[PDB]
Amino acid sequence: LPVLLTDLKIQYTKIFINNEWHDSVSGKKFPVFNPATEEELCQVEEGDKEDVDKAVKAARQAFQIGSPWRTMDASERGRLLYKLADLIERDRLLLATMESMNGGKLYSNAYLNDLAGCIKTLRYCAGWADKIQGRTIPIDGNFFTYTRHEPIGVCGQIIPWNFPLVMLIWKIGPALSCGNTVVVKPAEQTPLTALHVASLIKEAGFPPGVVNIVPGYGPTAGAAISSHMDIDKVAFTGSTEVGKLIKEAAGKSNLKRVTLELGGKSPCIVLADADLDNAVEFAHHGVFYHQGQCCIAASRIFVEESIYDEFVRRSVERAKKYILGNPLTPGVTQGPQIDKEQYDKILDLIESGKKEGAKLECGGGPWGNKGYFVQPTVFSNVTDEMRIAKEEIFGPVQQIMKFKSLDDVIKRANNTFYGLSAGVFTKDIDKAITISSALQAGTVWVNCYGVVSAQCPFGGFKMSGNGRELGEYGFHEYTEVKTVTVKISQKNS
Amino acid sequence: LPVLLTDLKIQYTKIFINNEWHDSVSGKKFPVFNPATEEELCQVEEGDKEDVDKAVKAARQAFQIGSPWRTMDASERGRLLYKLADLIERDRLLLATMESMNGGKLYSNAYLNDLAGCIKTLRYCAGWADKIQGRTIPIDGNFFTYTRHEPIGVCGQIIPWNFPLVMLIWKIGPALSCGNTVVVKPAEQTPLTALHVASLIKEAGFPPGVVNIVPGYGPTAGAAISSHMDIDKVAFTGSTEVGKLIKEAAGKSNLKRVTLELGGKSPCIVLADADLDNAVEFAHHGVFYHQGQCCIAASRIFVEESIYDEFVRRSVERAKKYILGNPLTPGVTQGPQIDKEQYDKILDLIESGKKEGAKLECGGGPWGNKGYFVQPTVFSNVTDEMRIAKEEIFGPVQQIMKFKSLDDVIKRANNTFYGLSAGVFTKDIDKAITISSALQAGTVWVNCYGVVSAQCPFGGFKMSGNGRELGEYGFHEYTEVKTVTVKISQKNS
Amino acid sequence: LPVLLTDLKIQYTKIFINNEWHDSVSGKKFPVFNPATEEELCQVEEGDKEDVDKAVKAARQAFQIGSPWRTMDASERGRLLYKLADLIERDRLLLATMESMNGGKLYSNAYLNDLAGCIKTLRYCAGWADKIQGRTIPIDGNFFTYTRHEPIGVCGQIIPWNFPLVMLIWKIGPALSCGNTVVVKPAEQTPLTALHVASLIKEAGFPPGVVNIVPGYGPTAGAAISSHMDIDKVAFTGSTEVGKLIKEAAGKSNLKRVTLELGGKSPCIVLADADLDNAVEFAHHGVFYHQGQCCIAASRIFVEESIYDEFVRRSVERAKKYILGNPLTPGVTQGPQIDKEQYDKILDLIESGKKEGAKLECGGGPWGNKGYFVQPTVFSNVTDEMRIAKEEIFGPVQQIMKFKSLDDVIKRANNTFYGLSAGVFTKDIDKAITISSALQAGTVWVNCYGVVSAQCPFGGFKMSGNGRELGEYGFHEYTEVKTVTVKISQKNS
Amino acid sequence: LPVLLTDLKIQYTKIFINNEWHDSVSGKKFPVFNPATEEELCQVEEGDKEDVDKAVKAARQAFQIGSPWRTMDASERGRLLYKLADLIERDRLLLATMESMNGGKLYSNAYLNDLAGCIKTLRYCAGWADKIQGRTIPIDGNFFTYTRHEPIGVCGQIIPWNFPLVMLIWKIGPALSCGNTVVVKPAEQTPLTALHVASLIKEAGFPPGVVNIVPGYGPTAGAAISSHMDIDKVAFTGSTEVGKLIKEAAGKSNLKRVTLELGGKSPCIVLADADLDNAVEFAHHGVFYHQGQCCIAASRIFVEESIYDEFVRRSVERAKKYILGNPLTPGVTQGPQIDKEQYDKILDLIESGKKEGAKLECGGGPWGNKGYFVQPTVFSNVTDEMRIAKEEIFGPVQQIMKFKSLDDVIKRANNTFYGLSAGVFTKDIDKAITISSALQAGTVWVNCYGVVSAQCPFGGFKMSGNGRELGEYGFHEYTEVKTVTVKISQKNS
Ligand SMILES: [Cl-]
Ligand SMILES: [Cl-]
Ligand SMILES: [Cl-]
Ligand SMILES: [Cl-]
Repeated sequence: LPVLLTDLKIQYTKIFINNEWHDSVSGKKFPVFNPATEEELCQVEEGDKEDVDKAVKAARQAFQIGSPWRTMDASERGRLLYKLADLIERDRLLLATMESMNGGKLYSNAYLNDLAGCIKTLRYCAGWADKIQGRTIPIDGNFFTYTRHEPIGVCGQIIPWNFPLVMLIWKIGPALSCGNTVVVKPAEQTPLTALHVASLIKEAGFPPGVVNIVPGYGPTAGAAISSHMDIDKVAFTGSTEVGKLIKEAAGKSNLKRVTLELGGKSPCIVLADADLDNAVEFAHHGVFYHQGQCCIAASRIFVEESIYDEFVRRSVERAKKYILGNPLTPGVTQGPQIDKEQYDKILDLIESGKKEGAKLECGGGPWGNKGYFVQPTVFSNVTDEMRIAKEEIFGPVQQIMKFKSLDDVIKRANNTFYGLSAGVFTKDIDKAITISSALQAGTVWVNCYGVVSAQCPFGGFKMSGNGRELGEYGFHEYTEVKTVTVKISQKNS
Repeated sequence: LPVLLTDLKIQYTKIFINNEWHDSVSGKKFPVFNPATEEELCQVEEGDKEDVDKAVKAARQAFQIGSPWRTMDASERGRLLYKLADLIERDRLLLATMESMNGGKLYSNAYLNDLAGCIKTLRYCAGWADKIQGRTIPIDGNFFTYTRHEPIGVCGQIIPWNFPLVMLIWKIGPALSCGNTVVVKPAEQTPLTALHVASLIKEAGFPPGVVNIVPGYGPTAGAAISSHMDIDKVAFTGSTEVGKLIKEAAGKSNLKRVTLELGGKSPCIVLADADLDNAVEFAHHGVFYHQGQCCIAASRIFVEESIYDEFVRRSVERAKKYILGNPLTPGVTQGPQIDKEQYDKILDLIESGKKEGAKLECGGGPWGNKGYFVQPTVFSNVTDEMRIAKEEIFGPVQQIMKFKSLDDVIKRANNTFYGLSAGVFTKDIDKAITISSALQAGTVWVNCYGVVSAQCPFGGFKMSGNGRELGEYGFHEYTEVKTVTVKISQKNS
Repeated sequence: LPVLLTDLKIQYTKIFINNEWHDSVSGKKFPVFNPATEEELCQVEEGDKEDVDKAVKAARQAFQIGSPWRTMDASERGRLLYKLADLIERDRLLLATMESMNGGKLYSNAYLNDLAGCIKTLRYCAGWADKIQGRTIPIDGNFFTYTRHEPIGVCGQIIPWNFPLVMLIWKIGPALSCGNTVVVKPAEQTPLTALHVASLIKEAGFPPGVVNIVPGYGPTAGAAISSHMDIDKVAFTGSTEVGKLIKEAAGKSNLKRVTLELGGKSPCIVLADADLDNAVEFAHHGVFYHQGQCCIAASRIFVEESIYDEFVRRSVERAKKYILGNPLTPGVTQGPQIDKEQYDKILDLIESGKKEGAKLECGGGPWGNKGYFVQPTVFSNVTDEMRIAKEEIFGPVQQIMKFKSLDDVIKRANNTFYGLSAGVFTKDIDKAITISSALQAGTVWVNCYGVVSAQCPFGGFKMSGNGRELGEYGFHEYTEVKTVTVKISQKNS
Repeated sequence: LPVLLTDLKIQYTKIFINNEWHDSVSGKKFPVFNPATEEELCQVEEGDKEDVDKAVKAARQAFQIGSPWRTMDASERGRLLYKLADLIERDRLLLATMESMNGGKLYSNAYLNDLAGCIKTLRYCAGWADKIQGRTIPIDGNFFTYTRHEPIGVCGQIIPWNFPLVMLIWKIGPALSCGNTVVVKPAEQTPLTALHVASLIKEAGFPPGVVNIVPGYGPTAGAAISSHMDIDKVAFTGSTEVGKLIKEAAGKSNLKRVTLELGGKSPCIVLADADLDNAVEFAHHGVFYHQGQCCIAASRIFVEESIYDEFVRRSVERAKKYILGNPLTPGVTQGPQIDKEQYDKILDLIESGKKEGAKLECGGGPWGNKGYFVQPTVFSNVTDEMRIAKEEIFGPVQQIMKFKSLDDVIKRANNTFYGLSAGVFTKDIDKAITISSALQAGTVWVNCYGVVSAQCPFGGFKMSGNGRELGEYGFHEYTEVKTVTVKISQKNS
């Protein structure tokens, strides 16, 4: 684990349109903070409806038939993505520092697990550019029919604060591989890594207006993207609550395509026959990764009666080993929550857990005089009606529940409006396949948890989302299928 | 062309739930009319929110893990669809009579071209059932990853009045092939063919609750489907206006998946070098098919200056050969419009054409003392700002425009919020491929028009729709992709 | 299980070319026998090089550009295959009687498991006809590129005697779905079911010369097919020995495509943790199905030391329950071997087992005064150097071996030139995936054996074959991929 | 076009096994010559059966389950191929010099068109590594079925002399992307570029024994590869004559998989309506590229009567503009033939052309006192029975034929045992699609010729080959499809 040997100087703070840096139309700026110390890092230009309109006009111009981006070979789009990957790899130390410092993310994890996922996912997306293929079709009658997988057009992409750099590349990588142009709105909490990457898109040599990055607030710049009459598709990751507003505003405007990656209340099911140490470690890392600020957090762990007491005991032993502090300091194993709103929501939900009669095993309160830190918390004897079993906490809070009947636990696991992910722990082949078939969740891990890679599609059932990201399947939602049917004199097979 | 040798008796008039016939919860009924004579055909049970709730509970029960529909082999779902196709083939005379009598559709076309498309599309969909495959994925790390293409769940399907039986099978065929259960709402104008087909689903031997058909009105039963908290996906075909309300209500409720097939203002481009008789006949059949009540109607025909006068002349000759009357009577070549609302809208738009200074060449008025008949109408010298060049008419009204520059005409062809289809007429290979690449339309025909078959995907760009129906690609929107990742000791390639 | 209420009269005995019945050019005939009674059933026309030349000329004429078979829609090829399936279903009683009577196959199995597999596989193949698609390709430069999946041409298909009707449909079903024409050579032992099916191809209404069936001997008619200068592809199932001669003669003639499905020496591996009764029953049915005359026969069963004695004991109990006799008689549970050559080879190998020091547990000799019956035989304490552990027996002879180390048993399982199939019996998820990855075999069953269905590809590694039959993947070997690259003025993505 | 500013020193001359340099077992060496000057360049180690056996043992060891090559992630195989591409890009000057100097290839073309194709194809193949996917299958019964696309094993690859570096990467790129190990035998005329690339495979960091390169002669080392009992697949490009021996020896040994890319006698068809200057230039470059030493050489150009005389005239004008000499010297536009055997064969065929009564238009003889140079030659009034219209010349010799009827010319175009490629020149959409459908050729160019790119499959019909290289489709022949079927308690859709 190497480290940045100079204190970080932030450089890129402006709106990025046509490969140039712009002040806001209003002239307004907004502050960005470090959540470990609550002190200002810099001022960033505040985009609004007028700035989004300028970015969309630039993206539409770069998408015109006969433009550089539309005329270059599919393989050359790939080359630009692979070139950008090499530049992200070059700037890995300073991007991981900026991610840790701005996002409150453990530095070790930002360097070894977020930036490695950024580089790997970009390289994977580069590889698809010239392998996106349509079909030739043996239609009835004297016709020759084929499909083009065309790009859709201008794609509006709203990035969340929990994985700012990883989620930026999960959106722009497929969008640009398929040949779209993008208007990106990074989260108000975390604009800084997206603007550094804009500087690298210019350096990699993308044509101007292919990538535009407009920082700003959700109700202003985000609503402007969702309601715009010339954006063809909107991708949003964030709260289920705002997801509903994005899909509403797409209907009311121009029936733009909507993909959503939203909250979860993801179950683990640990059967009597499971390797108990393997299940304790994966369900633990499942919930406590990045201070529980993961959509896939393993927030409901159901354990069979016979091993329940031993599971809880070993879970609590593991949760009492954390060292809280600034996530840039060596030895620190848990950083802060992102902001006051999230911190308040987490402590409010912990208080309902205690009050509604869950057993607090450890933690259960704040830590420190500055920074938004929550002690890692474990609740046992949780029941399905409690707020901590129904609502996404998005904090370091583990819920452990008891079951006896496998039919019953799958009913309880599925009794939610969420459906992003699930974990099943068993030694048995039949149980692995039948429980993974029965759970209404987009990702099932068996005997592991939180294993996410570029080659696999990822996304929610039910109110956890619409559509899928990455893998073969994820590139479908950034193309538009065009059928071409040509009359010919006589068809021959 | 055989004919039904007995006058039609209508039998199935009720709500279809769990393979049984139900009265409405309210007790209410609504009338169904013949649009050629304006006389009542029968009374049909009026479904509302209470009837949709009962149908969705039946569909959810039939979709439960361990149910008959979920446990039967993929090949057996196929067998039931192929069996249903054979029963539709058996009842082809009485279904085509009912389609003609209720929908105002020429009998020849209902028998030879709608019922043949119904049978062919069902047989095609049957064939996909056991060939829908997921992926095994070479993920990084010591894991085995695969995808299931699972069914989504309960699918709400709202059928339009223009192609009642064809659009019913385009929706239920893919939905049932992929293993979903369905709640169908046929159009208030045209419920009768959908309820006959419900009787054949029961006879084919589908498990109860797999198909439920709730007739009723759009603002009541249709809004109940779009806003329901336990419908997983809604498919709608109809006006762009109602499409916007369906996608809005999906956002506000449960982020259900939304596919839309909406209006068009579809261009033909006829170049100087085109086979002129071939282009006149296809652009003519393109606009006048089923009294212009096609989403793909060729409602803007752009013709190069040098051949423009000859095109208009030959077009008008062709349009003056029609014989209006009851669409069941032999020799009749144009039937009525569906209802008074549509008839009024068409005559109102024809009046704007005359007033705004388009040249009326023929027709331009109503016909007859009963039935909603419009004379087939041709306008020449149409300009892009006129109401008849901007708004979907959905009537027998042809617009013919002039151009000189190919760059310019593609700009004008693309200057619309619609984008369902386009036709290009040329002898030149370069022009066929480059114009089909440049037009922002989901289907391009070259040297033909209106050629639609089960093997090809069909759907809109822009406000003409979201997603695609039929072909390989159309089945993607009735599956939910589930990733399963299993930890293993050591991976080997 | 219904039965044919009349004694069978054989009708179709001639060469089938251009939908007409031909005598042999030589005038020669050959006898066909019942292997349960060794008495002649009928005389069949003996095809040779002159008869194959006539069939190939008819198949080439039916494959010409502009012919009925080449001009009909892909969906219509499908319709003819689905129509043929319905006629096979109609003649199921008499085809299963003919299969049992001529092939020595248990009637129950011929009716309930071979004819059901014939009908199911044909219906599956029908479904692919209009879904075989090529690609549109985003090639570098100003070009439009696509692929056609064309048919290859005239396909020579040599059918074995062990599954005469099932293997006929596994060959003609994919070949005709992809639009090829066929020259079929059924096995000299078993021509009768193939000629009945020829009568049904004529009745279904295939164009003449699309299917031609030339009965005869392997060294004459079979060698004529493999060496012919105008056959584009040869498919052969049979002995590894003749497989080598077919692929040699394809090289020496016209580099025709060769697919081979050949012998096996297929292992089961039964781990200590396996459900022992489930493993005994599946490994038993695995080896004794159709008197061991299966390429996939489970002819080497490796059992972990700790459960070995109990496995052998329960295996021998199961093998002593068989009732030998005519396979048409109710209650009979084992029929005869096909002919004297096979019968002699089986008894010769049983004698090596005894002599080389394997422990005979039961059987080990002939049965009866007529018919080619072998007692069901079990050998325990078999070692890897014995002839019965190295050579394909193709008779009712089970070998049971001991192991202690899992690393070691997979080495021993893979130490063969064969590689058609394998079975793994375990409760453990890790062991199922890692052992299936490590075994060099085309089909792995886990916790079952001999489960073969139309939706899955099937075929050998190593000397058990080249290429694959059925599933998506199997249709690749009956198409020829044609790339078409067209110059265009400017490409746009 | 940069140039190498130092005279080339050759370094790598030995057999490459396990990432180390070996002398031949025999101790024997063979000379390598420059064909422009006929002088020796160096001595290279002569591999035989003993050296191939050592390489295959190393390749089998590197392919063992649990080895570094088998355990590394699919994405890491990709990374090694992309790393190798960057090292080939670094050594582009010295590889293009070595290609020109050893192969007799124009330096401009070796640098700008062969090394660019090498780099582009490797980068494309890298991109497939982690996107090669099998299937999950909805099989009948209570089973879970999937496929692995496994690597086949040890792949023997015989490279021709005409495109030594390009054809090396077309073979090793797909083979290594799919995870196979390789034993390469470069052509005896041209070993030097393959051994330089071996040095770069070691440097890129491939595990030892994954790539082994054994230079030597065709009858010794090539026959050893084709007959070896532990090579799983053999790929050969070269003469149709040797192709037949390779496929024969695969049958007689171990039924190893055989892919062949062989000769052609490729037609162009130029219709009356074609852009004549575009057709003259592409048919010219089609035949004269790399001194006609292309399998796809446009060796039969059929021109419609009305434009025939003008075509021949403009063709001869173009062919008289060449400047012969050493292919490293600036300004030179045609290099030598490869060796004396090829040179003699070309002059012998030119003499038959004159004698059998073709009209010699230009050239028709040797040039120079050293080097194997042939004057660029044009024949008009060629008929289908002449040796120059039937036999592959593999020299700079253009044949131009007359036709009147389009039905007739396609018959004549198809009347050959060859079928690698074809060119069609027309302005008409119908003619482009119908003539490309009718020609029995693996690649059809329309209005261009010789356009070959990594994204497209390439390969022959008939005796021009078995199987396909590059594109999606080409990777199928370097995987082995393994079906895995697992018994489960109850299946749910
Ligand atoms: Cl998928
Ligand atoms: Cl598609
Ligand atoms: Cl497969
Ligand atoms: Cl392909």
